[PDB]
Amino acid sequence: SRHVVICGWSESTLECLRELRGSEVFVLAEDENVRKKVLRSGANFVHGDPTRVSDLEKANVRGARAVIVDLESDSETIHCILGIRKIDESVRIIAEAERYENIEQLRMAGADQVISPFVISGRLMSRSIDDGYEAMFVQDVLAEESTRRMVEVPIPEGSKLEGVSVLDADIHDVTGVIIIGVGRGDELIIDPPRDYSFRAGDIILGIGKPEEIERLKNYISAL
Ligand SMILES: [Ba+2]
Ligand SMILES: [Ba+2]
Ligand SMILES: [Ba+2]
Ligand SMILES: [Ba+2]
Repeated sequence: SRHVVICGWSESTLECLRELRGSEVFVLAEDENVRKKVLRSGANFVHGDPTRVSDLEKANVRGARAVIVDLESDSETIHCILGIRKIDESVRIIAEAERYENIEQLRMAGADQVISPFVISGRLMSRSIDDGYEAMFVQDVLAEESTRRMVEVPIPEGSKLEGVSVLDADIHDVTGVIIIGVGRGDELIIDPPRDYSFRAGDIILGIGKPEEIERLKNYISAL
């Protein structure tokens, strides 16, 4: 119920374990060099072929909290996702796509969230030739968290901000957090209009220093 299955092993999935409890994580892989590394990392190892439905079942993908898929090829990545969806239609699947062409192929396979790090890396490479300021921000906010970080803060039922305009909310002046967007119902609205009214269940996506984030957390609370 709480457990997370990881199909494949890479520096990404390793970094994924940084923020996850390790005894809740089952890593599904065939290779024995991977087994040593998984155990060394304090996570659980399940021997099998992630492109095989039989082994996917054995990994208890059925009731999983989420399944993370990064395999050696976008081909294997796509086949693993297809196999999961034969087992559980509703299970949350997060997958890493290597080639841009295949991002949409991962979605049509049932990936709930796709991440394409080579596409991101490549853009930043070419764009950092003449001006490196976009890359500096990405490194600080999305990687190292030197100063600030992105944050998703949910809006509770008893929230003082319910129904309030984003202009009247003035989240930047109060909190200090730059508001990127607000999502709900698996739909992300970026840079909402001034007349936008907050609803409960809405999630606020923003960027800010640690203190600025606590103030945003504080600002959204019981009436
Ligand atoms: Ba890969
Ligand atoms: Ba091969
Ligand atoms: Ba320059
Ligand atoms: Ba850190």
